[PDB]
Formats: sequence, structure tokens, C-alpha cells
Amino acid sequence: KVFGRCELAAAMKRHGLDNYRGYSLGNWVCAAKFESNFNTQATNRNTDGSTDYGILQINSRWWCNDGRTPGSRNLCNIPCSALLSSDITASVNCAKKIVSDGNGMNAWVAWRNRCKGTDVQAWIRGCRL
Ligand SMILES: CC(=O)N[C@@H]1[C@@H](O)[C@H](O[C@@H]2O[C@H](CO)[C@@H](O[C@@H]3O[C@H](CO)[C@@H](O)[C@H](O)[C@H]3NC(C)=O)[C@H](O)[C@H]2NC(C)=O)[C@@H](CO)O[C@H]1O
Ligand SMILES: [Cl-]
Ligand SMILES: [Cl-]
Ligand code: NA
Repeated sequence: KVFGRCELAAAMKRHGLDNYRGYSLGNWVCAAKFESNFNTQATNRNTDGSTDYGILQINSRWWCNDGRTPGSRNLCNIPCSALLSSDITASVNCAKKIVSDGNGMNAWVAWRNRCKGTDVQAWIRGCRL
């Protein structure tokens, strides 16, 4: 599924991400835009042989099992394919564990380079929340 901007904002809010660990909703919408262009089916392969999955591009080296990343962890205890569903629950629940792991949203490279320090509230402008 390719989400609309306000559609995604509303879904993330319903799943408890607004101000989760101090990160306003606009941060999460901005990260999703630049990680996946709001597409739940996005995949990308890394140089080390791991793969990033879904709307928040969660990495198989650490967070999910795809059966082809030798010597990796499965810290969210889920198949990576679960992160590609049109229902964002699995992606959101795993993201909560990631952002709590020490580095906050710096775990998302595109957030650090394209969202951090910008006016992230603009990503939720006009939405009925
Ligand atoms: C969205 C996504 O998948 N992003 C990936 C990043 O998670 C990943 O960064 C590395 O993540 C691991 C686990 O969060 C980091 O280890 C943790 O680091 C903190 C602070 O040092 C420490 O408190 C934790 O104990 C430690 N947890 C474990 C299990 O070791 C690790 O430091 C991150 N490495 C870097 C360079 O940021 C990066 C790199 O694999 O890929 C993203 O796609
Ligand atoms: Cl915001
Ligand atoms: Cl933080
Ligand atoms: Na893994």
C-alpha cells in the first residue's frame, strides 16, 4: 500500500507514535517519506548483505529475520516479510523498540540527514487528527 500523507499521520497517531520518546508525529511522517516514499512494500539491499524492509526501512542485520542475513539478530522477533503488510502495526511496534535503544531517531539515516533540525510540523499540516 502507498499511504497518503495525512492517512499515514492518522494511522501512526492511532498506534501511539505521537510524542513517543519525545518525537512529535511530524518526525515519524518525515522519516517515512524519505525512507520509503510512504510505500509499505519498499525493500533495499545494503552492502553488508542485509536488507531494509517496509515503510520505515527496518534493517535485517538487527531487527527481523529474512533467512539470508547470516550472523544477524532478530531483536523484534518477527519475519521481515511482516514489515511489508498494508497494516503498519508490526512496523510501528518494532520502531518503538528501535527508537528506545539508545540513539533515538538517529537510527534512521534519512531522518538524520533530511528531517532533523527542520520544521517537521509541516508534514502534518492540514490533517484531521
Ligand atoms: C531503522 C534501522 O533498522 N536502522 C539501522 C540501525 O539500527 C543500525 O544502527 C545500529 O543499531 C544497533 C541496535 O540499535 C546499535 O547498537 C546499540 O547501540 C546503542 C548505543 O551505542 C547501545 O546502547 C545498545 O546496547 C546497542 N544494542 C545492541 C543489540 O548492540 C548500533 O550502535 C547501531 N550502529 C550504528 C553505526 O549506528 C544501522 C547500522 O547497522 O543500520 C540501520 O539501518
Ligand atoms: Cl510534529
Ligand atoms: Cl532521544
Ligand atoms: Na536478522
